[PDB]
Amino acid sequence: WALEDFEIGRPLGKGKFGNVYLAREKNSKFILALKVLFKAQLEKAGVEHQLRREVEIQSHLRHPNILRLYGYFHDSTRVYLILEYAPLGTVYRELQKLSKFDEQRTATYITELANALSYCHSKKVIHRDIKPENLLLGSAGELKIADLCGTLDYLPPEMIEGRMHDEKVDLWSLGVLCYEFLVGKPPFEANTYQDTYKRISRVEFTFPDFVTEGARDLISRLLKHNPSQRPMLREVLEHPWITANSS
Ligand SMILES: CCN1C(=O)C(C)(C)c2cc3[nH]c4c(c3cc21)CCCc1c(C)n[nH]c1-4
Repeated sequence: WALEDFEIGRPLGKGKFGNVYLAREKNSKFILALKVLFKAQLEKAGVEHQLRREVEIQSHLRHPNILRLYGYFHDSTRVYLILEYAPLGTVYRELQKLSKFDEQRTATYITELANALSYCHSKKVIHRDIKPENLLLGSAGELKIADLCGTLDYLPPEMIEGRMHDEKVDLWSLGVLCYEFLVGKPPFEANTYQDTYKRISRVEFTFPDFVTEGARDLISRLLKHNPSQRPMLREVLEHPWITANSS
C-alpha cells in the first residue's frame, strides 16, 4: 500500500498533527478518508507512542457506530491512515446549524453511542472522546465515534481531581453530550477555568425551561458525582425517555 494507489481530493478537516482528505482508491474507486500525519510534528509532541496505541485499538474494533480503520502506511516524512468516510460530516456542524437537537434525534444519537461504548467497554476500551466534533455521521445519518484550553465539561470529577478512574467516565461524558444536544451548550461551561472546575466538582448546573422530565432524569443519573451511582449502558438503552423517543 502507498500514496499513488489513491486519488486525493478535497480536505475535510485540519488537525494539529495533520489533515484529513477525501479520496478514492484508484483501482476500485472506493471512497474513503485519508488522514495524513507529519512525523516530525508527532515527534515534537512525544505522541508517536499514543498514535501507535490508537491505531492498534481502532484496527481491532468493528462496530457500525465506530469509525472503521481500513489500514495505514508511511513514507519518509508522513504517516497515512486509510479511514472510513462519513458522508454527512460532523455532529458539531449539524449542531451549529440546528442550534440544538429535538428529543427524537438526541435519543437516537445517545442509543447509537450507548451501543458503541458497550462494544468498546466489552473490548476493555475506555474514555473514548465523544464531544460533538469527534462524532461523524455515516450514510444513514447514524453516528460514529472517532478518537489547558479545551472543554473541561466532558471530563468527570474523578479525572480532573486525579482520583482513580474507570469505564464509568464514558457515562459522565454521555450525560454531558445529552445535555449539549438538547440545550446547545454543555452544562458546566463558565467564564473561567476555576468556575468550570468548581461546577463540575460539585455538579452544579441547571436545566433550561424546555427540557422535559424524562431528559432531566437521564442526564441527572449520568451526571452523578460518584461513578458507582452512574447507570450502566444497558440501563441507558432501557430508559423510558430513550425507548419512547429513539428510532
Ligand atoms: C468540510 C465539511 N464537510 C462536508 O461538507 C461533508 C458533508 C462533505 C463532510 C463529510 C465529512 N466526512 C468527514 C469529515 C467531513 C467533513 C465534511 C471531517 C474529516 C474527518 C472524517 C473521517 C475520518 N471520515 N469522514 C470524515
